[PDB]
Amino acid sequence: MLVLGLNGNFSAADTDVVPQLGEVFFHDSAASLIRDGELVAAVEEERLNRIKKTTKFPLNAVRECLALAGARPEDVDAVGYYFPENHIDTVLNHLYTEYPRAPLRYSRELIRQRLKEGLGWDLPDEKLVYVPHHEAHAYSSYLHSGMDSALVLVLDGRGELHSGTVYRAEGTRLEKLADYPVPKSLGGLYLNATYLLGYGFGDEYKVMGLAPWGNPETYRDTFAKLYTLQDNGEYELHGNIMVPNLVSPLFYAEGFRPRRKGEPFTQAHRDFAAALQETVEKIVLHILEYWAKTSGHSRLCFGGGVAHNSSLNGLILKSGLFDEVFVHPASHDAGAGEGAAYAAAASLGTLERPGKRLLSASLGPALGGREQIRARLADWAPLIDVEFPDDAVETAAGLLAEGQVLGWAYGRSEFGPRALGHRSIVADARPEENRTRINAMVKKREGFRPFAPVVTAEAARDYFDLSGADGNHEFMSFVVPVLPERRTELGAVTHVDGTARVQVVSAESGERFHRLVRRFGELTGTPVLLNTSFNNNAEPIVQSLDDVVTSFLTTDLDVLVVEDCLVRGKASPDLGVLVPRFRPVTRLVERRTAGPDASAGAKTHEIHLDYDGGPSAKVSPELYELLGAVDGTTTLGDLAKTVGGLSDALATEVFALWEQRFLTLAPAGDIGPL
Amino acid sequence: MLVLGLNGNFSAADTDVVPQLGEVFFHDSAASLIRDGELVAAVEEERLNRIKKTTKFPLNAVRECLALAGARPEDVDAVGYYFPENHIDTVLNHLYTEYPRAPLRYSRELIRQRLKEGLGWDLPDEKLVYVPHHEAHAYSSYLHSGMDSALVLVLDGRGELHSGTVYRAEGTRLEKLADYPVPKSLGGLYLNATYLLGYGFGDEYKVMGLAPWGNPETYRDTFAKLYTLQDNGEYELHGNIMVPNLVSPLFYAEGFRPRRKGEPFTQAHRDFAAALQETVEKIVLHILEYWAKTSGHSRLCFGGGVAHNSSLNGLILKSGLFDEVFVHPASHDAGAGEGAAYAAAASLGTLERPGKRLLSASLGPALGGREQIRARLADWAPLIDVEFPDDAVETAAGLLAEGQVLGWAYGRSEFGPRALGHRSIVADARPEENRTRINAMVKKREGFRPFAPVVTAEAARDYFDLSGADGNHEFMSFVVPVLPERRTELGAVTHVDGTARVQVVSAESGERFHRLVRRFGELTGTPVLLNTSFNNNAEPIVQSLDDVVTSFLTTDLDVLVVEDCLVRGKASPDLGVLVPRFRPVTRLVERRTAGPDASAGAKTHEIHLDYDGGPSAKVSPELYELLGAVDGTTTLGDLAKTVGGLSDALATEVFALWEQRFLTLAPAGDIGPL
Ligand SMILES: COc1cc2cc(c1Cl)NC(=O)C[C@H](O)/C(C)=C/[C@H](C)[C@@H](O[C@](N)(O)OP(=O)(O)OC[C@H]1O[C@@H](n3cnc4c(N)ncnc43)[C@H](O)[C@@H]1O)CC(=O)[C@H](OC)/C=C/C=C(\C)C2
Ligand SMILES: COc1cc2cc(c1Cl)NC(=O)C[C@H](O)/C(C)=C/[C@H](C)[C@@H](OC(N)=O)CC(=O)[C@H](OC)/C=C/C=C(\C)C2
Ligand SMILES: Nc1ncnc2c1ncn2[C@@H]1O[C@H](COP(=O)(O)O)[C@@H](O)[C@H]1O
Ligand SMILES: [Fe+3]
Ligand SMILES: [Fe+3]
Repeated sequence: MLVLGLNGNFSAADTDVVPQLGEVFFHDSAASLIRDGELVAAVEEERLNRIKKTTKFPLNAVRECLALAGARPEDVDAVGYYFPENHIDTVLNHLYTEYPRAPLRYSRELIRQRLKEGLGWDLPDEKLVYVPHHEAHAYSSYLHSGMDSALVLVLDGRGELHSGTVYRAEGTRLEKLADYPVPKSLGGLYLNATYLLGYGFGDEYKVMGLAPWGNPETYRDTFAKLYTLQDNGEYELHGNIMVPNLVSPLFYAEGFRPRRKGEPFTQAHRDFAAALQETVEKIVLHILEYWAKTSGHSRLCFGGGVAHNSSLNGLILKSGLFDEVFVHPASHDAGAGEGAAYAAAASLGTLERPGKRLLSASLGPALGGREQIRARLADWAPLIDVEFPDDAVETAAGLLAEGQVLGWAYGRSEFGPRALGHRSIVADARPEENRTRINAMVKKREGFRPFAPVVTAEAARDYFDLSGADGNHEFMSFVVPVLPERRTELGAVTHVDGTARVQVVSAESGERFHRLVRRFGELTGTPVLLNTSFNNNAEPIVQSLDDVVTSFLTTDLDVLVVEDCLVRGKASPDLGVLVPRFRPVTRLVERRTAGPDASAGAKTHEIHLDYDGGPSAKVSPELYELLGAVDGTTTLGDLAKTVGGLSDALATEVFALWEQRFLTLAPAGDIGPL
Repeated sequence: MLVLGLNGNFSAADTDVVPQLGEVFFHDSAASLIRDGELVAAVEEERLNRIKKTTKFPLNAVRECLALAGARPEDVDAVGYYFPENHIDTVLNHLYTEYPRAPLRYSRELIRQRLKEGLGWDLPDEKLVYVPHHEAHAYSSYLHSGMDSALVLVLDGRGELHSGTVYRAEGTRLEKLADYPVPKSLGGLYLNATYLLGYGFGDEYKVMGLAPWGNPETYRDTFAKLYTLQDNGEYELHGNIMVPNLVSPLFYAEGFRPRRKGEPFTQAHRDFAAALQETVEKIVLHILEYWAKTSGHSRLCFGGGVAHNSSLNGLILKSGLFDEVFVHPASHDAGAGEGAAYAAAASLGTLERPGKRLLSASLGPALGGREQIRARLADWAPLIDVEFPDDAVETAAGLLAEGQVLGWAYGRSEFGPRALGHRSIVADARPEENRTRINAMVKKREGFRPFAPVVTAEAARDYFDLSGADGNHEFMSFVVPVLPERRTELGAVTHVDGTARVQVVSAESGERFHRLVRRFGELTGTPVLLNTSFNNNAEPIVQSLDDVVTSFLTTDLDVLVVEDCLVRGKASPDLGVLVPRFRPVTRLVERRTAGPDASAGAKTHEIHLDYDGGPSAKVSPELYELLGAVDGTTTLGDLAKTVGGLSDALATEVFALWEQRFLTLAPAGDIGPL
């Protein structure tokens, strides 16, 4: 029994179903493969097309999933989609009324077109199953819990009719208990408030991280105007008819001005975040307290995008409402896609289920075999120096104790937003200066941002306060207090309020990552490491070996440990041996506006990526003429000939374009099949 | 007292407040001037910046209005803006939260800045008066009716808080009787339905045009699901949580699918438009039946953009609910901008009321003086031939009876959407072929819509059924039955139901134009002409002299009468003397897209207009090189020399671009200070 789990929109690699399709119209595209109830493969399309939280159809991810499972498309019994058919089709239909050129292709046609043109797979109509959205979330969250009965809570932006559903799960049966309509959405509330801090969709956990720096008292009475707790677990949010945003009109009237990009985070900003955080905590806990005592369950599964609010999860844990809590590593809409497969397998036959609580998120493609990895690292030889230690884990521990910041890339990539020892960046967790530098030099982001620790399972309760319910900590789902006599020891990973979004790694969770953390602690006294996602500010988590090295070279990381190979930057790297390649979304433009006295303006030259919210950059005329000659095979050095050779001026410009990922730079060839 | 009335957004000429600012965000920019209670001058900014229904700050409109009154900016006693401050500032705030790079400038600052920069006008805060939107509409509609008391009804898409408001008006006193909340919007219902017909904002008149071709019984039980008539002149529209459109989800669920660009109108589309129109007729007559009885009033003013529904107005006339009915020539938001002037004067000093009933929309800038116009037509010599008849109206009547189709440009331009004898295209109205001949050829549009008759006040009732109430017909506000006997006589101007959007011209509403239609009737026994707006498919009604000549040369009209001059296109006109200039929104682009095997793809060259819904055209490499060298002074022929001279190929390419108004082409210099 082999079932595919789908979610996302239906856009091709180089265009969107409608021009400039908005970034929130079916986001976080992914594919999941379940076999005999076990999740054997899952990857988000963002990892393969390098567009954070992409809406494009997860074609690549279906191809990679089938590969990991050793299956051909003809082997797939059923395909599940994470939304009912009428609903996605009504929203497609709306987009078409706004774009009269766009042909009327609805989701069934478009799914079948993409699979057949992209994989040579005529999918039979009888094998395509559409699924209620919060039902898909529920299966995902609950089946992987290792629990045979639980209260299941789903909160996200919105399914087809509800912003929240409450379920009773017993064995493999889900039974709806309650639902909350769309205009009461808490993910809608959080995203609306996020826009006031100069952020956008995808940034909600940055706002979460800012919250502890603020005082929730300043704006408590203001947020109080926007919601009302009612009897028997109910609540309302209070809308307006001015703008499609629940928060900004009231705050404007009270003198709050939205932050601008580039501007610092004032104390009123920090307090806004703090009150918003408190608001959602008050509502969800109000919900949960009710349905805890009403349904009689002592175990909770929390899912939906809101369950990535690890601060909220830490409060649920410490509330005494439950004895166990479980959160899926992908509780946002990629997880809903996985659950759509369970639900599809349920409607065509009986539901085979996992036999154990999900402990590892390490479910995407791998980096490659030993010999193809050595072969590809030889292709980067003009740019990198490679050592091959006897015991790479032992070496890396030593380098981490010496204050090196390491890139760490092993095995299959993590499903979901957190990195957990397979696409990580790690450093000594003890020096407070490691927070300030890794924020400013490495990940190149805001100074208030916290960093998450990983601790061995054996030493966890030596450092953190895991008391209360038993939560799963293999995926940094819970914010947890650092024990007060440890907060100075752990300067980098102890947040401003003495909490940390902790990861407890074990031999069973991640044998190798646990070996590294164990040895570091043998060497230093402190079995705890800083562990942040391996990606710069312009890309999702690195996936392939070429992704890893590109990110290593364009980030200020000291050394890279990839599959037992020690990689370091060469002194004088040779950029010219790299082969430029346009992304399907790369565009080159020469533009002239109007000028003085109705003249033509002076030429300018930009490179930009053709999706909603994609970056832009001015380029020099020499670089513009170079990039126009890109054939995907000529190296950068021979391309530069046509503009008088790769000057140092040109290399630096290319390099900065490379950092922002406007086009692929990587040696000739590729690593090959895996 | 001198009061300026403003409406529209705050964008400058070349950019918008936020990038690609939606075309519905405070549209139909305009400026009006009142002095001692009289409307001295009013021009929509669309005529001056040449963008249909523009949202941009009406700076040119204000320069034109001040000069028309012989006034410095400093002379003005108050400025009135057609929306409350906190509402426009809350919408601006919402735009700013979605574009975190936009500086936080709200309306009071933006208004002062556009005036300080654009007119050197240091506007003191004391003088800026924001106005309730539906109050603005009502003042405009009622003070020009020449009525001394009336029931005032405003229906539009929405103001700050309502979509419909009912007023009692006595002299200068406005008293509010009733409101209808935003989600009951009939403008909204209408505009929603228009998107299902392949059309968009500003195409509502076309949907009205199509509805008689259709049978409302088909989709009548369907629309009945979307609304309910309730007691006491109340109605409910029934929404949905699927999409921001009232109509599309339910119609998708029954198999109605929207038409696409360039698709012919099917019988389903025809019937849809018929049921839509019947519905808003039902609801609006249900509102009016109640408020006519409850207020007891015999007179009705009607305003807000829904009042530009000529067919609905005709049902109000033919209902026996009122004696008089009045509709202002600019009942859409440009009229709310004038009414904002009046309300500012009332809030400050006292409100001086306009003398009599408005009879003439001729309120814009004029073409120029006889010496100026003659001189500028001399600059146009390489392209036209000019006769100076002794009696132009006399000659023009002859050609009309001979069968020529005439451009007719006199005096000041009409305020509001209808051309009424000052920027018109006139023709014999008797031959049915004249429909397709003028629509589907010279103006290059669509021919399902009949044309509009202008009849003399004297013969008016010998041709049309003006019975029922006493409506004002000086602005084509009412659709009325064509008398059955004259139906065959008037083939060009009579619909499938026998009705006609009637202009009734009198010696007092417009002298020159009355003489013209009388004389034509003495020469033919039919004192009815066809009257359409002087504009092709890519422009609003022409304004300037150069506007009028440009439009004549890029359409297939036979003759042009402009201020007693008879203008025809030369045998071989010399394009090369024209000086091309960029419009502030013109962009010239060389694009390269992604290509096969990750290469740099296709080098296309494009000209486009940078605004929401602006046209785009591909250009040849030679045009690209030519256009990029436009400097605002050098002629087209001299510019063409840098690419081998103005071939017939290039001149056709350039001409086709001129038809679509990507550029200004006109002789060197201007007409001068008008
Ligand atoms: C993302 O962010 C937001 C999004 C939205 C709202 C908001 C935000 Cl923040 N929030 C806000 O607050 C908006 C603010 O308020 C505003 C822009 C107000 C503008 C000034 C106002 O336009 C007015 N005042 O209605 O203009 P008017 O000329 O008098 O009439 C025009 C009407 O008349 C009908 N109509 C004409 N001709 C005929 C005929 N021949 N037959 C039958 N119907 C006809 C037309 O069909 C049309 O509906 C509102 C309006 O309608 C817009 O649609 C044009 C609404 C569009 C809906 C939205 C933008 C969703
Ligand atoms: C202009 O057209 C619109 C606009 C809007 C709504 C709709 C339509 Cl048509 N109507 C819909 O039905 C949208 C549909 O359901 C979608 C896209 C569901 C996705 C999978 C949601 O993803 C989840 N599961 O959270 C996305 C969100 O909620 C998101 O916040 C991330 C908030 C979005 C608010 C929006 C997009 C306002
Ligand atoms: N850390 C967070 N806190 C609160 N809400 C969040 C958080 N992350 C995502 N969301 C909301 O979850 C919604 C998306 O959920 P989903 O459909 O599962 O992808 C959006 O409304 C997000 O704003
Ligand atoms: Fe969801
Ligand atoms: Fe209006």
